[PDB]
Amino acid sequence: LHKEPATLIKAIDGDTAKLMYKGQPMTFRLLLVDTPEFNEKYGPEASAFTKKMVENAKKIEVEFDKGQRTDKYGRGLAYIYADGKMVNEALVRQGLAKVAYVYKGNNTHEQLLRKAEAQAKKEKLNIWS
Ligand SMILES: Cc1cn([C@H]2C[C@H](OP(=O)(O)O)[C@@H](COP(=O)(O)O)O2)c(=O)[nH]c1=O
Ligand SMILES: [Ca+2]
Repeated sequence: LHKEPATLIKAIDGDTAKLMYKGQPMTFRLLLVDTPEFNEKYGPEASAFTKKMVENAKKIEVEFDKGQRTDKYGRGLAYIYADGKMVNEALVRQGLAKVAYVYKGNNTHEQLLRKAEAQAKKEKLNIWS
């Protein structure tokens, strides 16, 4: 896989954000994770985590997997990096997202994220508390 440039347009919630990519606005959904919705437990905490991460970054990048690049809603499906740190992984490592929606052919970072989840679950962080 390879990282490509994008810029933040607006934070949305724990696992979506509006980015400019190839000069067009798109809503991206984070591959291989699920955050709570804003109205659910840990929802606001996930939204705040992702917001801080993407807003404070000097450089946002998107990394598509080998499969579908957009979902049925027209959302971009990617791994999002903030100054080189993967947001997807960070959320899971903090117990603010579960590994989820692991579809065949877009699952390159699955075992990275499952290792993060195991460590969050050992620490009883957040969703795992
Ligand atoms: C993360 C992801 C979600 N989706 C679809 C599956 C779910 O369909 P349904 O809307 O029918 O439940 C939805 C979950 O996204 P949200 O967690 O943002 O709701 O997005 C994909 O198709 N591919 C993906 O990689
Ligand atoms: Ca969600």
